[PDB]
Amino acid sequence: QEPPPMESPFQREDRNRFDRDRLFSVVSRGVPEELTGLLEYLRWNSKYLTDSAYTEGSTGKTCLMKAVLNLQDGVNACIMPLLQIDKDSGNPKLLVNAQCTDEFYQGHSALHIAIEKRSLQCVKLLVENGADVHLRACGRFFQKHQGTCFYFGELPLSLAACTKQWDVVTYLLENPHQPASLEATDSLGNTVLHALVMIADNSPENSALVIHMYDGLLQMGARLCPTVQLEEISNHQGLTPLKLAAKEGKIEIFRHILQREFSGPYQPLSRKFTEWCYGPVRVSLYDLSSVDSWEKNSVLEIIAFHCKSPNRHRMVVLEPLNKLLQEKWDRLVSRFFFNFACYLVYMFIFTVVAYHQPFGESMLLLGHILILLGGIYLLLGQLWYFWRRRLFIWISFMDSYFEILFLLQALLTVLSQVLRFMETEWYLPLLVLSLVLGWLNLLYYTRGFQHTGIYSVMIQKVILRDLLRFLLVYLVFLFGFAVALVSLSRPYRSILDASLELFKFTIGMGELAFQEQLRFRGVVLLLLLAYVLLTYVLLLNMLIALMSETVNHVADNSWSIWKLQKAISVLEMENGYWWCRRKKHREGRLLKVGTPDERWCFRVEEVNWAAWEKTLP
Amino acid sequence: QEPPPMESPFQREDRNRFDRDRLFSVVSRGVPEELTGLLEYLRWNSKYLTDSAYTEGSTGKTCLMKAVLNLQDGVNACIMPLLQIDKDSGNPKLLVNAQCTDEFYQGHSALHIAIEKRSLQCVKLLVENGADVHLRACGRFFQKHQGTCFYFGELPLSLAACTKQWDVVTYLLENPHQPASLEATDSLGNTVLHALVMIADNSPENSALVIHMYDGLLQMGARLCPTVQLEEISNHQGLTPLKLAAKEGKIEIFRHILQREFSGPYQPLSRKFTEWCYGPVRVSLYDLSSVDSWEKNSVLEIIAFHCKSPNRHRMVVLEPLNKLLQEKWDRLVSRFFFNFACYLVYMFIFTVVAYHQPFGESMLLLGHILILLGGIYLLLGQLWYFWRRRLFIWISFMDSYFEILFLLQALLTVLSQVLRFMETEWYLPLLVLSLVLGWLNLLYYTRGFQHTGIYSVMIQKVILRDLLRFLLVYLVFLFGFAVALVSLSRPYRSILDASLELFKFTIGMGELAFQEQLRFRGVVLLLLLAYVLLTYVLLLNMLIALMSETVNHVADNSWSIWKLQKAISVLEMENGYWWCRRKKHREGRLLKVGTPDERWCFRVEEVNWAAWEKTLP
Repeated sequence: QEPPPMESPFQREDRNRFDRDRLFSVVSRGVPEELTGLLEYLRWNSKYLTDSAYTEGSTGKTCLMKAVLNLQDGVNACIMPLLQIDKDSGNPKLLVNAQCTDEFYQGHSALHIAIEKRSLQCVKLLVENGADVHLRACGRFFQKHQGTCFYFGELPLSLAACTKQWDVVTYLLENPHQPASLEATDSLGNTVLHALVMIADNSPENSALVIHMYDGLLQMGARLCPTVQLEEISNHQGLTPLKLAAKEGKIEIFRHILQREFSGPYQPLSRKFTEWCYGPVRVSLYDLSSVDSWEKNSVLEIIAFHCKSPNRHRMVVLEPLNKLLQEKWDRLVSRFFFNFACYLVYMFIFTVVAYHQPFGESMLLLGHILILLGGIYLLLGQLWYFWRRRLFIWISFMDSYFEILFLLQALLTVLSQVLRFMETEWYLPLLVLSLVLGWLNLLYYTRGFQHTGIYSVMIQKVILRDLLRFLLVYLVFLFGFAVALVSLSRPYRSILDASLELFKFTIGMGELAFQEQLRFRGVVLLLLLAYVLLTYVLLLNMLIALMSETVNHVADNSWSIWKLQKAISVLEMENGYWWCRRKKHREGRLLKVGTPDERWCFRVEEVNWAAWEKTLP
Repeated sequence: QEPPPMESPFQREDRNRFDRDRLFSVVSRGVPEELTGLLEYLRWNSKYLTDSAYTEGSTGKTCLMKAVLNLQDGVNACIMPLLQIDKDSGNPKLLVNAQCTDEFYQGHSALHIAIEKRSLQCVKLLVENGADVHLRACGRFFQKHQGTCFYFGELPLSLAACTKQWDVVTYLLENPHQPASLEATDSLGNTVLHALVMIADNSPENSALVIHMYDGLLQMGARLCPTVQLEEISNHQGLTPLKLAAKEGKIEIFRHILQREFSGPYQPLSRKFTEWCYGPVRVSLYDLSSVDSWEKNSVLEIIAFHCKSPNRHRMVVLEPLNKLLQEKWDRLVSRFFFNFACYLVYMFIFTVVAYHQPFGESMLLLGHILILLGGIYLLLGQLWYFWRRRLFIWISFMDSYFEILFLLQALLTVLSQVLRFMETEWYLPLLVLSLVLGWLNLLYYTRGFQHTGIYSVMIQKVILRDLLRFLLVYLVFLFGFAVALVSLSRPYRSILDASLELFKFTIGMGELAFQEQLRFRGVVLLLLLAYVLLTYVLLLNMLIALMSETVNHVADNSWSIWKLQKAISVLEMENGYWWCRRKKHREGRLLKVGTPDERWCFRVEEVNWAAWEKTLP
């Protein structure tokens, strides 16, 4: 059963000497003179305007939403006599503080709909007669999910912020009749700034509008409550608006919240400090509070193992993240090469062991013990990895795959080794399969070099999205045709003993044996020609699918995702090995910039000829 | 350890009755009235303002850079009392002539930073009280390298030129208190015009700005010192700004310095002279001083065997270079065909020798001696080539490759011939390999024809950039799979005795022999199917890599690089054979154009309907 509308000129109301529909008609018309006589009736039968009779059936909406949803040029004259009458009624459950009691509109205020109708005088009239701005609206429609809903943080002030209402925000934020506290929050736990970073998008102009609303609100907060700082207040998720806007991966609002500058007044409420400019070069101290890797939950670790959004790589390229990333990589490239050397010597010992085994006995025993210990060490490394990042396979199936190959290579080689300790055979297929998956596994380390990295990040995503599709559309029809030909032939002794020569005939080297002894030479031939034409058809469909991506690809994204994949290396690399915990090198410099304020900053030296020339007349 | 900033509002200073920090604070505020009493203290303890106490720690920067880096609307009132006080101090090491003694800012002046702050009154105040404009600043930051640096030629005047400061250039160039000589130079050896051609780029508008600054400076030089000519002054590299801008290959500034015209006054300071115009056709005498091939270091030889920049071919197409190139090619096409005939008859004799050898003895001896002498002559030709152009393989690996094929063909055929004189065999593989590399080597001569040239320049670059990548990603995994299958099979007697049928199976003609005797039929089959899928994957990655270039290619560049490759033929062809030195034909005509001036000019007849119509109203 669908939820009813909160208002209609056609769908009146359900039910789930004046009357209720009489009151609804007289408030919907806006005439204020048929309201007379109602007060004496209300005193006569001892009833309230929020009581169960005159209210709505399922939504429970009282008459004031009907009042404010009929505002002729934003004006209704009916609200004030209703407020005066209900004040004369003497009601504990205040009509001004009415909330919609439906599940779909839980706690919805008259004030919210007054904000949505954008009549500043009606909002002023509600707040001057005893409203409350701390009435959240926690219906599931008001939350964020897929479909027809609208999330804005459930607060009247936040709803005022989402709809450009500068004047209304000012008339709410400091009126002495009910102060609208800026650091109030929602039922989800988010603040108003978290609501602004939630409602954003990736378009150039909506983002700019949210930015203008955001820094207007931040200057207003700096003027109102300078003792508290709105930037670091964390939600029920424990996130700053920086961290939350990172987690939902909105590119432009992250860019503005990272780098920004306010001169003169509002100067300590910024995260960029210019040190010296000299022609085209410019050195400015960027802030790095709560973004350095030293802290427990940085923006780096959030953008590494929490975000699910394909703009993530364009998160990374912008300063000051990439400079700090390169500094960490300059610190860690030697230990990365040490891990390279460890893996290479383990691999060469494994390849030597895989040749001569089934003074030679001494080195063979050496290789046996060394591969056993290397497998156990690599397996414990993979176990501590998956203990740490538990949900990452449901974050990035298509980026955790080298970790999967590490894990399966280690477990399969130790399974082969314990099968060697067993008497039973089939240890050689497991050993050679472990060698093959390891030999293909020597491609994560190509992450280290830019020369193979730029050339190598382009393949894996586009191949894994469609090669699996091509293989699993083809295997089913190959099975069906093999069943068909083993039915008709009844070589072709078995189904797989047909599918083998069919697959090798697709390659073309491996011949398939037609039979001229049976009468059905032409039926077999025609069936095989049908196979040929359909295989060519699905092959051409794969080709067209790839020629989509060969024109849709943009080469800047390759550089972007290569730097991102270096980041996904360097966070794990910085965390260090499981068998030796790592002292975390504190980044940035502690420095006096404000007042008795003190921040960690970080210098970069950016040069841009284009902007510097554009300065030059 | 990172070098410190030269200025900060936060990072005060290291150290590596007034005080030093007191002086720094009072000059940074700009207040001029707490400066009193300092002179008596300076006379009391007998100290100078550039002495080791009041200076900076490592940078050594004195107080005047702190003064000029705090210029309120370009104005500071603190400079004059400091200059008066230091004049009263009686200091040999003059504060006005202070230089930063750091390595990173070696010899940096106060005047340079005054120029960068663009306050003409402060620069005037420094120069009127005893500055020096011949104080170069030769820090490594001030030179040109990769990273965060800024090169402008290290001179105050050159730094004034790089930042559009017309008024400041005029106030420096002729003030009678210290003349700024225009023909001064840097520590690298470059002039101001060399700095302007160094700082340029390929964009349309930055180049135009540098052009306007350049010819403004050149007219100013023509007015100031007409006895000297700024155009031909060579640096420590021995280059004109023409030659230097060629060597760094900046396309637009080369175009303007080549063709330019000034009417009325400043007429002899130009390189284009219009002879007669007639409708759409126009004949104008271009200058060719220091660009003809007769001189020792022309722009042609520089653009042939010194430039490392992929805009080089667009250097070539523009007039008057291409007309002079075509005239030289019209002079040399007959001797080019003579070399063609020599190589063809040598090849046909070689192919005849390669058939019947291991009256017939007479012609066989004839062919033996003739191939020996042809190989020795070609080898000495290649030796004199690599004696001449020593660094060209580190200039163009991807354009010297035909010369490499010439060299290897000659040395391999003479190695085969001396192996024939030896008793020992394997001379026939060397002979047939020399024949094959020669037969593929008959493609440089396709340079001569436009019909095969336009069709043939498109292949070599795009194929050599990625075919090597495809081959060397494939060989390693082929080796790994061969090791895998010789491990599992233990045919497959050897690793190469598996890789051969794997490679021929990739072609598909050459069968590979699976084995049904061993139990691991399915493991071998599954491993081979894994090989098939990965080989198809890397093949598709190659295909997508080539479909990048099939849309990125622009057909004008083919014509451009074909004319460039004709140029790289014709310079070497004009130099002549090693065994007969060549008289260099003087180009151009000696002619009277100026006053008692006399230049070599060169006529072209250019027609352009579009510009001629655009003239027509």
